[PDB]
Amino acid sequence: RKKRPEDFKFGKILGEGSFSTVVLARELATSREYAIKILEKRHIIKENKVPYVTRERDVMSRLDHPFFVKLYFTFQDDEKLYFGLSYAKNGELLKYIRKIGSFDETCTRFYTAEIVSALEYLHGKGIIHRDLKPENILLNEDMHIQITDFGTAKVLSVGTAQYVSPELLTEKSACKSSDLWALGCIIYQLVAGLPPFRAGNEYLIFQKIIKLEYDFPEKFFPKARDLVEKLLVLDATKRLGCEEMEGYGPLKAHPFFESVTWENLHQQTPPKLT
Ligand SMILES: COc1cc2ncc3c(N)nc(-c4cncc(OC[C@@H](N)Cc5ccccc5)c4)cc3c2cc1OC
Repeated sequence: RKKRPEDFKFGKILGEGSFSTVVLARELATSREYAIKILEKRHIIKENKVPYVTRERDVMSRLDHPFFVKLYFTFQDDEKLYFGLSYAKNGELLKYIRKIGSFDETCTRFYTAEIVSALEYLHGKGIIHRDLKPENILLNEDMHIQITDFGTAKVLSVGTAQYVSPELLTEKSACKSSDLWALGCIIYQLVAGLPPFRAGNEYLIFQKIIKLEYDFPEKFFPKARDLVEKLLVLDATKRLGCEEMEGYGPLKAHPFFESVTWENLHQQTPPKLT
């Protein structure tokens, strides 16, 4: 039952990283399209990434939720590892952010809610993403979210500069509140069109993060602003959603989510992005 590279018609490259390439592939026997993550074993071994790639596969195996990528199969030849993943026809969220400039209130609320429910599921399994951002949040043919990129994910017993939490720059310590921080950055970015902390280089961005140096544009939705101010908290113990703040209940009960039906989000028809 183990699939082979010969079982597929490989097509365009969807994405490229340091340790992997993601390529569109049509399975010949079924006509099914998969997004196959291809990883060179030699490069992984040379850079000591074996624990990372092992963990990534193990994390993805545990995922059984509509707002996350699914791992359908794995195989390998002499050179390469192949992970068969969900194909998300509409690509990254970042692409839509840049195309329409910024989301209105309805689209912000709906897509924020989908990320919240996804994180609720993820954190309830004791798994932490650690690199949450619009580039890693895909959209399927129905325009529902599909979170991907589990290469730096952590299972409990630095990600991208702009979405890095203060505690990560202090104690070098990562937990659930790091994801919730990144959530606050994403909400801001959906409403404003750009992430909250921006500077000339990485050092200057890190400076702004630890000082909490960011401004809301005047037109920012008041209830969205109020939510962002409760996620972008320097003390990781005081952020909405975290265990010390009594979890996801209070987060979901925030006035910004007033009209949200949380129980069936993935079967609701997504609002048009205009
Ligand atoms: C039509 O457009 C697209 C459709 C797609 N469908 C399914 C996907 C899937 N299951 N996983 C990934 C994915 C898997 N590992 C890591 C990832 O990191 C994204 C970035 N940090 C940079 C990057 C890319 C590739 C490898 C490593 C890092 C992404 C991407 C896609 C995907 C991407 C598409 O366009 C970009």
